[PDB]
Amino acid sequence: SGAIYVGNYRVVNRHLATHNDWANLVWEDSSRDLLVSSTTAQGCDTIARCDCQTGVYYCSSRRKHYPVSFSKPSLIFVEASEYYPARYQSHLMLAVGHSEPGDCGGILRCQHGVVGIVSTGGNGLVGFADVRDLLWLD
Ligand SMILES: CCCSc1cccc(OC)c1NC(=O)N1CCC[C@H](C(N)=O)C1
Ligand SMILES: [Zn+2]
Repeated sequence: SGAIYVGNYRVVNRHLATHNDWANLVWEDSSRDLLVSSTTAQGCDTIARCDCQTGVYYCSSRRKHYPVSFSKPSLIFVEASEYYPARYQSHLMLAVGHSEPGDCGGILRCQHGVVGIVSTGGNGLVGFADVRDLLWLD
């Protein structure tokens, strides 16, 4: 679990959005596993506007932050799960690092701010949904 709170927006993994997120929907994209909902209070986060490929992410299954080198946002095949059919997920960045089901929503940050959130993983990999191209969040 986890979310980004910026301005009057809450960014979450689309597959973990709540009834409240859908009732206050701003934008969603199943191909990116992202959903943004509106909030009444001002958020705590700021968004990176950069091309960093190194950063640090929070891994809830280890209660720890890990440094990572991650690929540029791209279209990557993601196998079927209880949440989605087998498909290509766009704007996804992969890295070698631990992750397991439950780690989605953990934030990835570089020196400039929030880069994205954990969205996929497996066998020593962790995938992050990029949010740096969503300029309207600011
Ligand atoms: C219960 C799923 C076990 S596979 C796994 C194994 C290790 C880490 C994992 O995520 C952090 C995952 N989970 C996973 O990749 N997805 C399941 C939820 C929806 C994700 C998506 N964006 O399509 C894909
Ligand atoms: Zn950066």
